[PDB]
Amino acid sequence: KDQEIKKLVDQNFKPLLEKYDVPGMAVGVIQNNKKYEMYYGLQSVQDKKAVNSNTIFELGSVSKLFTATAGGYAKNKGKISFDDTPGKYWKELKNTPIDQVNLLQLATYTSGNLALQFPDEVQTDQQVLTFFKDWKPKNPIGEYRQYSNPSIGLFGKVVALSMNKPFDQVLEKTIFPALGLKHSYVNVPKTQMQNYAFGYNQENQPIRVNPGPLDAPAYGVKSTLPDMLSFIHANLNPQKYPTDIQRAINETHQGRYQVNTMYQALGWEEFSYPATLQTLLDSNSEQIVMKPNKVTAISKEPSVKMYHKTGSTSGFGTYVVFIPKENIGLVMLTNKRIPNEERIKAAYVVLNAIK
Ligand SMILES: *[B@]([O])([C]N1[C]=C([C][N]S(=O)(=O)C2=[C][C]=C([C])[C]=[C]2)N=N1)OP([O])([O])=O
Repeated sequence: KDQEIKKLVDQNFKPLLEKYDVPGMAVGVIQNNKKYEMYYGLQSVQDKKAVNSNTIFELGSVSKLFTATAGGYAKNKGKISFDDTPGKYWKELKNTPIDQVNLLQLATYTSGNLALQFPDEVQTDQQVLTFFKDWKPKNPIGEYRQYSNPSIGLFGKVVALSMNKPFDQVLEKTIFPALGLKHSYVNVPKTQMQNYAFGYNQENQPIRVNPGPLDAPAYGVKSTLPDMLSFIHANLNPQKYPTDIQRAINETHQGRYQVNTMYQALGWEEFSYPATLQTLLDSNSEQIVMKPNKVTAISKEPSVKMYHKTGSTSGFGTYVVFIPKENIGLVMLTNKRIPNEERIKAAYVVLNAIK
């Protein structure tokens, strides 16, 4: 029956390459502790270099899952509390209005006045500090979700301060090794540059992500399909992992609040399983992703849960999804963006057909 996984992935993912003119794709499934890796197309059109198990892709927003894990790790080590405010760690923010927002509210986008992106003019360390010092509340703190790079970027910066190391080193020296990841990076080293895919924009031009303010915690991790399968494996089966990372992983699975059928965990989106296709698609609707939404307390605590997260950079699309009770998960990495709905639907069909 496992002979069907390749066929399902071919039926559901492979057509997206032609449909969206995507040069390269890697799709992985993990089921019952067995990994299946499917590679398509080219990591570099100009070089005619094939996608394979060494290919490094930009994860975009899926990077937020690592930030959340790093936060869970620091919390379980006693380095932070989710009730603390940023000013406890970034001294220059002490006694400023942003110092009334707690770390959980930053991590889960509920400061009430932070948009998807910083302003284009905000670039340097100094401009970032100033942005946060000048910050003033809008909506009541904790009450409205607006998905935000700055919000979780500040979260990540505070996590790093609490661990007395720059955020890149928190991931590369502490979190990635604890997860057993061998080719995951904030900064891809010279010795791996040959493995780094080009991304391709909507005009099919090769592109890679540009440096930006607090980029690393928001959208700055790069990884391979095998490493992302290992990450899903850790999420499905944390028992094998060191206690510290185990608690960190568990921390990311805890739903914090609800927006109808979408529960916001740390980094991860959470849903009741089984979830309808429309539930999973609407989690990435314009309304949820781009606009403020007033949240509620979790009322229905799902007995059986599933989690997902999309990610995009200019030249790359990512989707990761796992379902603990079914012991299954899927990762899709492309070096061109395709609509979220296609990613989510393809994964839905595959995981349902294997279930
Ligand atoms: B995260 O990666 C956060 N995220 C996504 C975006 C949209 N930028 S983009 O989709 O990469 C893009 C770049 C260039 C052009 C012309 C269009 C779109 N900004 N921050 O991803 P999600 O999936 O939204 O959670």
